[PDB]
Amino acid sequence: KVFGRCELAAAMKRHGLDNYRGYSLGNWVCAAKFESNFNTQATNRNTDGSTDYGILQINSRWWCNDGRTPGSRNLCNIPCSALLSSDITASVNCAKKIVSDGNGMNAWVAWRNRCKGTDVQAWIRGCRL
Repeated sequence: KVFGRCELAAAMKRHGLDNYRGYSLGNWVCAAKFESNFNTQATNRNTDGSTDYGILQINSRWWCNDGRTPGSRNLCNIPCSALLSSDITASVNCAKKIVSDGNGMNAWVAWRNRCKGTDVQAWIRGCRL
């Protein structure tokens, strides 16, 4: 499923992402845009044998189990396929753990390169939250 910008913003605010760990909703919507382009089925293969899954591109080496990544940890304790669903619940719950793992939102490379230090409130413009 491909979310609309405000549609995703509403879903995220309901799951408690707004200002979570001091990161405004705009940061989360911006991260999702550049990580997966709002597509819940997005999967990207990394050259190290791991794969990023879903709307927030969560990694299979440390966060979810996909059964084919050497040295997997599965810290979110869920199969990576569950991060490819239409409802973002699983992805959000796992993202909450990742963000408080000592690196803030720097964990998401696309956020760091395209969202960090910018006017992120622009990502929630026109949305009725």
